[PDB]
Amino acid sequence: MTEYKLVVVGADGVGKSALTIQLIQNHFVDEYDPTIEDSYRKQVVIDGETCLLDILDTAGQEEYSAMRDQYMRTGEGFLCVFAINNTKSFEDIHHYREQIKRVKDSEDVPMVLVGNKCDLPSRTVDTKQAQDLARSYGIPFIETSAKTRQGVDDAFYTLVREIRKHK
Amino acid sequence: MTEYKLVVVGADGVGKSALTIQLIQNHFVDEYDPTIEDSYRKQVVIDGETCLLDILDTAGQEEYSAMRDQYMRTGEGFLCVFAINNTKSFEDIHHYREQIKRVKDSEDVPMVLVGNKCDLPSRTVDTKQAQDLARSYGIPFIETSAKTRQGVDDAFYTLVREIRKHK
Ligand SMILES: Nc1nc2c(ncn2[C@@H]2O[C@H](COP(=O)(O)OP(=O)(O)CP(=O)(O)O)[C@@H](O)[C@H]2O)c(=O)[nH]1
Ligand SMILES: Nc1nc2c(ncn2[C@@H]2O[C@H](COP(=O)(O)OP(=O)(O)CP(=O)(O)O)[C@@H](O)[C@H]2O)c(=O)[nH]1
Ligand SMILES: CC1(C)C[C@@]2(C)c3ccccc3N[C@@]2(C)N1
Ligand SMILES: [Mg+2]
Ligand SMILES: [Mg+2]
Repeated sequence: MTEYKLVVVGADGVGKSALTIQLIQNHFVDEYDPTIEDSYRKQVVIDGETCLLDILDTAGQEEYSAMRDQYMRTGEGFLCVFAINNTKSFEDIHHYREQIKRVKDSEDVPMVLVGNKCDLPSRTVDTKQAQDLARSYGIPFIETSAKTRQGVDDAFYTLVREIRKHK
Repeated sequence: MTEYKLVVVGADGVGKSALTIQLIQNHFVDEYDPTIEDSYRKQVVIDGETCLLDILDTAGQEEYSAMRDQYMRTGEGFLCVFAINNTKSFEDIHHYREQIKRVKDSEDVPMVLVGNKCDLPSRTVDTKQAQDLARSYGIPFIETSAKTRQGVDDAFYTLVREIRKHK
């Protein structure tokens, strides 16, 4: 059985946990409980292949930034999440991308840029600006909502497809 | 900060995941999604001490029984869960306890016997029979409900106290 080690990264509050819990439990969490480090294992069928996804839900809190080194060395693909109503979270993306690139010593790391909270009317980040950043990295860009489940399966499945390309 | 490595074990369907999700997220999961292996890292205050709980939510499915050796070596304390309306899950307790004892090469492993689903009227295991088994092992016994939260904090906090009391 093909195993894929996925790591969900991004600023504190973008919805990493809500995206992961929506994917795993089909449940939206309204509460904000800052994560230290949670992991999940889930069997899924992607393009007719039975995949085992090992998902790491990481801390966005900068106090836990020392923990990044290990998971960036072991992770195969990275879901880089910002929130479309939080300008700073979009600005933080490039810091995550640069750290992943430095740890892996590569510009070809499987990654997907995710613009979460697309259900919210309070947009502050233009879809075009996010599409342009993903193009500069050569990676896919998908808008999601952990609340409605819009784009959630697509974001994770696209990341698995990126890891398969790389291998 | 004192870290406690807790492992939730028991037969397929007893409510290991619902207990863990209730403890951490304060809500009840009605769905039945069989676990492979999930982990959670949560900060809690127990008896005025800031504890880091590393909780392993394991597979009850006998197909994943080979995975036990690793988590039984790493785990410091074990929540041994049966469901009060499932006699087979109560009989399976002895097998989990024997396996933990053999892996750790000790008779004094921190453990708590948990009789879950105490909200259900369909009881098949008498409280006295479970109390007698827990006495024979020299471990605490608590009845819980992942639905109502009855005994949930007490089961996990008692296990932390067992790891701490064994120290
Ligand atoms: N409306 C809406 N709210 C969302 C969405 N995703 C997450 N949220 C909300 O944003 C808040 C933060 O979500 P959370 O999943 O904890 O974010 P996180 O990035 O994991 C936080 P940390 O880095 O500390 O672990 C929560 O209140 C949650 O309900 C979304 O797609 N839509
Ligand atoms: N009434 C009631 N139902 C419960 C309780 N705990 C779990 N359940 C129900 O039992 C079923 C199984 O719960 P779950 O937490 O998945 O059990 P599990 O032991 O983790 C299953 P696995 O070993 O395959 O991972 C679910 O339908 C869940 O809602 C409880 O305390 N009371
Ligand atoms: C591979 C490993 C043993 C280590 C871990 C922390 C991790 C790292 C990257 C991606 C997923 C994932 N999950 C964990 C729990 N499993
Ligand atoms: Mg989180
Ligand atoms: Mg489970």
